[PDB]
Amino acid sequence: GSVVIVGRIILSGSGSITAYSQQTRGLLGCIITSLTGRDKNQVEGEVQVVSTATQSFLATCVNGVCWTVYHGAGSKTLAGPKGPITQMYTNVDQDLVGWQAPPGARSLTPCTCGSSDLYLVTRHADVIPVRRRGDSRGSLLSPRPVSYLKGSSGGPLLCPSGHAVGIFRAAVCTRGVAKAVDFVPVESMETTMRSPVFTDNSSPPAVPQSFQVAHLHAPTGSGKSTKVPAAYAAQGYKVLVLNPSVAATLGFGAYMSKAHGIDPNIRTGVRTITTGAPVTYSTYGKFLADGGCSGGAYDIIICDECHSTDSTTILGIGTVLDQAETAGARLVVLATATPPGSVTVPHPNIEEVALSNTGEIPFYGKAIPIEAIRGGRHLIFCHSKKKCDELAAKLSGLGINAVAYYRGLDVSVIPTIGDVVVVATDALMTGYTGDFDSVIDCNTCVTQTVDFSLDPTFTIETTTVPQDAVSRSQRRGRTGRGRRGIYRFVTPGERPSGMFDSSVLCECYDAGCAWYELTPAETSVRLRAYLNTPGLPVCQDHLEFWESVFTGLTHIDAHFLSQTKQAGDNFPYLVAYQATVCARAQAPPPSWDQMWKCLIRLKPTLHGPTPLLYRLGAVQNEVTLTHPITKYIMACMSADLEVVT
Amino acid sequence: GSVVIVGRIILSGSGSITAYSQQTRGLLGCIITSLTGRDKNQVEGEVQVVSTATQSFLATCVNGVCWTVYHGAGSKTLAGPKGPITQMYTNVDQDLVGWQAPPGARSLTPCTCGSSDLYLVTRHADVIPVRRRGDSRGSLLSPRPVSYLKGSSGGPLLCPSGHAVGIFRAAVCTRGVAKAVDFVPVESMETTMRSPVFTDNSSPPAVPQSFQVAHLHAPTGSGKSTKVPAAYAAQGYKVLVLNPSVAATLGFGAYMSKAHGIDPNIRTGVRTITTGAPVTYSTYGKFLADGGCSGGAYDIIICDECHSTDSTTILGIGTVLDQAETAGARLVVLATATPPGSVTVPHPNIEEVALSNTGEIPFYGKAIPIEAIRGGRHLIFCHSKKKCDELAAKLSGLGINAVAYYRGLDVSVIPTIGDVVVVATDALMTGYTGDFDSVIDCNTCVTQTVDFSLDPTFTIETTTVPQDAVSRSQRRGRTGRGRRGIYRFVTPGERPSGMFDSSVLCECYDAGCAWYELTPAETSVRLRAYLNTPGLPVCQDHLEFWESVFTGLTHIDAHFLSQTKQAGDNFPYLVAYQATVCARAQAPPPSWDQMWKCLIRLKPTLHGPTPLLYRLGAVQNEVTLTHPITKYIMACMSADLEVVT
RNA sequence: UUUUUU
Ligand SMILES: [Zn+2]
Ligand SMILES: [Zn+2]
Repeated sequence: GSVVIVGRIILSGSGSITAYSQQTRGLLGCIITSLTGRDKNQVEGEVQVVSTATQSFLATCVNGVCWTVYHGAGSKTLAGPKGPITQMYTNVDQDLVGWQAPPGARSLTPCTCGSSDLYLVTRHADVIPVRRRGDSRGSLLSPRPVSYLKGSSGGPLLCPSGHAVGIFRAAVCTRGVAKAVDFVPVESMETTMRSPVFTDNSSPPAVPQSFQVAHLHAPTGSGKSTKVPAAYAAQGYKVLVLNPSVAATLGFGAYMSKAHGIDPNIRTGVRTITTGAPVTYSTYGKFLADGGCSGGAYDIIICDECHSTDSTTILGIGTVLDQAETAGARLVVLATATPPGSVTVPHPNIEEVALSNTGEIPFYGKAIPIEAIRGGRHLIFCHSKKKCDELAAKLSGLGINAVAYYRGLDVSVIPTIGDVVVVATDALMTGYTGDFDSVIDCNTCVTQTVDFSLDPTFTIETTTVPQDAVSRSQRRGRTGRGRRGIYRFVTPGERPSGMFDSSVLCECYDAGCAWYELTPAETSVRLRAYLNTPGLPVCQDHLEFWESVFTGLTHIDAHFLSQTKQAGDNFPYLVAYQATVCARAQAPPPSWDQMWKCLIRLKPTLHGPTPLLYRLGAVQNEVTLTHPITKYIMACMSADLEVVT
Repeated sequence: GSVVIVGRIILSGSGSITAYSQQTRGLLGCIITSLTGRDKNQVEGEVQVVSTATQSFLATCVNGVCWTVYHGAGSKTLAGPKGPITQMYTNVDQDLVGWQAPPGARSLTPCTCGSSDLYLVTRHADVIPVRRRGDSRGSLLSPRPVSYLKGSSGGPLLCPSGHAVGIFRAAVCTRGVAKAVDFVPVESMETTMRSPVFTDNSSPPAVPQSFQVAHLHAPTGSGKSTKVPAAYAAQGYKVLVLNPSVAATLGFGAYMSKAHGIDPNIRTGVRTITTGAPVTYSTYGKFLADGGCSGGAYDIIICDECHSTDSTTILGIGTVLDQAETAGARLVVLATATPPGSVTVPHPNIEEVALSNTGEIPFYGKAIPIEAIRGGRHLIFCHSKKKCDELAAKLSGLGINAVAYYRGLDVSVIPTIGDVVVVATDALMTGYTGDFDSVIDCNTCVTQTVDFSLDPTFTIETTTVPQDAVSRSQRRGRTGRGRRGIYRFVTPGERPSGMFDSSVLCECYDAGCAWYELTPAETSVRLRAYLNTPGLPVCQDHLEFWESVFTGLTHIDAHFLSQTKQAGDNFPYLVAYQATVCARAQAPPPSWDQMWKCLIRLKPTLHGPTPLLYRLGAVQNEVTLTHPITKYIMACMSADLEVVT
């Protein structure tokens, strides 16, 4: 749908800055106008109240452009007098997007006075005194609970003359109290306007004289991971190709031999092949296990699927960006078909068809007609292992050759020949190469998020959410490959691509400690390189916070760590560390859930309240907050934590 | 707006109990159908997924009636094939409402097998094993986070035979983990159906042979507080009339003396008069300070404005209910114009006009046309004092005779004749008597709620919310009294009447300890009598929990308590108690907000982190959780806390 | 925001 203007904040003419708001659209009008992208309302003022399906925030007009945050608006069109207006500017790096200001909209003029006395206008038309501190930061004269600032992103910071200094994007909090604000300065809007809206990164970058990082944006099947490195190799270059998937990485061996007559080296956890060829395929995980960049080994490093936001890819790419030049490379290529900000466009091979309530097989509130999947080879994406098992058991009950696939299972359970309805989670994508006659997509994803809940410390929460544009493109892309495909779906939308949660940063530190023998300080250097690099997925900068937390987690019980590592579940280090503190305190775990199985051996001996460090799931036992590590982590919580409102 | 069926949960018809969801309507259709109240979709199944504008939950058909929870549906109609269906049963006491089941709806059969193995069907078609343990309680075999049961209000609990045992209304939580569930049993549906559909409480109750608690539901202006007690008195009875407000109580006295020829006793903080007459007027607050019911003094006690959910009224009515019979009363009358479940209905003398965006005067997102208040006498309700000052300031500066009124101010500032526009908070309700040509209503108000946030204990927060039906009808009733009147409004709905927050219970214990020398045990007795009485406002039963908290708050500093009581702000006991702990620790208060003003003179001596007991506002200072009282309150948080989901 | 008891 489109972003919709549903009100405005009117600013005063002069003398003491004041504001009041007007609501011009209800809920029904917002939903309708969002669906059609056609809004015939007349626009007034320089600050608009805008809304999506589920969220409401602000947009500020400067220099004929209506500006807001990428994290709120994504890549969405704005509903306009003659239909949806396509974004004219999209700067994920700066968390900034802009549409051509509709007629009737007035702009603020960029500030030039250099005043540091600023005034933030909130979505409730409050005018809040702010003292400028940096190019992008200002302190609140009166700290306020972060909830006071909710929905105010996109709102203007004004100088005393009423000129635009920037737009609000996030609150800097101390234990949930906003003491400062982070904003996108006007200078950043200027820079965005005068960058060329069309940068072509569709051709393989040329190897430069001195080190550069370049982007390669090319459609799936265009040969980013095969044709491109083989071309480079032909020119005499040594090339390393990094990819998140073991199945994909192995697959490159055979394909390169027959397609380009190169027998590349192959590096994965499960299998290493050294031929001495000038092209090497590695997973990010194996690259990290190997210690990163070996000096002099490569001229070119291609980070394939560089849009991926799993911790391994992020930490691996950060390692490349920090180490490549010193290891002698001249070119780092960040390769993807779907860079941040990208949206899913129609595909000629793929017919897209909404599911209805007609059909014999219930599926996420809708239904799948049996004739749609009886005969042929089909893939159905579910959000969870349980739903896969269920659906597969049911389809099997109707004599449908159905198999469930997900993490844990071996790919051999999928027959590479003959009819079959595969019911899988996203684990399919990294574990199995191959396409289908149709894809049916629940359009949701299970994701992890951090909450700085202070009860006592933080919580890592798992929730089911609407899929983003990368998820949609990749699930859909399992059909229509050199064949006419069909894509069936529950919902038509897609969340904005190219952002990830702070919890993923937590995962990186965890992996560094657990698998890769990285001190938290070293993990930070790598993640800092990632964060400093334009054109990649973006995340709140909580590096100093997470580093501080892991830095305090000393003398882990090597035995428990071995067990969580082997067991293969999330946060092996944090889980092993809580188990360690428990055992040394001679106390029980937060629960006897499976997450804590490494403790069973001690079950009869462990008693009293849990010295809880943080929340990684439900806590059923009683809790004590007396442990020194709990107190240390609680102390870490007082750090500036920038969060979106 | 109506409740709208937006999907269904289809139950297995044989063998093991299973379920799946069918979604029949999107957000758009929902909003449209809610507004029109007409829904032509065929209805199928026994379990419906239902939504309003803000929330979604379940409804279950039993015995030809579609049942759900009052806390979800309020008194709302259901969208039906020929228009809105009004509720056939509205039982606020049991949190149960029912519509006559539409055509196509099947009904679950009542369970009469006594099976203790139950299955709860969730809004997501999950089937959850539950062990029955009481008439209305069941334990989860696998405790889950409360979030999991979100939106399952109204879902069925089934026995192994697929019969209906009851409907889910709330979770019983241990530190946020649902360990058991509260449900409305089918027996309550049975008793509901077997009591009359209509009842009349419009006439003053006859004095019964033996002690009875009775209800008087009669419109404002009908003489509930004057004509009624006069008539009782004329029959030879001694009457005590209790009312929340001093102004009201003094007003009735003066009136009764001239228009009903008797000089009533009067008991208020500011004015107490003993005339020896048979009728006495008192505030609930003075009645409490008097120690409650005095033996033999009254035949009849009229608890006027018994819908009121302020702590003084609730504790005062609970005291009447615990004490009256033993004190020799013959009759308690619970009198109100707006009992729980009531709604604001169209009023002949009142034309109701929605504000639009056309007007010179900005008002809560809309505007007031200057020609609607330029000549005459009008009343404007704002949610805060600030707004009242600011709107008065603007209006006067536009040539309109505008006056601001709210708590603290002299009532006389209101011209009793001649063109005026009064901008007021709800203080006008008790504080000033008299009509206006029209009322303009912001439709919101300020309320407090508790969050069991465990960070470390609980939080009381103040928020601005949409008004309820009591609020709407009361504000609207200030015009159209005998004459023609106009009611103008920002928004058209109203939240259900007759419910209050657990934070009010907290305030009752606070006032018990601060003002009335009640031990928490004694307060629990009076509150329990209130909660056990049918037909009064309802609240979650957290008496044991709150009693336990206050029981641990011993040896308060009398000086701090004297100051917080005198300053008139909420929770004087909790505030003075946190101050006591800080002062004795030489530690600062949570912040230097005015809430903590009693510590201002000690400021130079206070250092280090606040030993935080609970959160009553923003906490700016660092905190420690080591204090014994903090630890005691943290332990209180382990009690069963029943909460809606 | 209302309301009360000192
Ligand atoms: Zn300026
Ligand atoms: Zn039964």
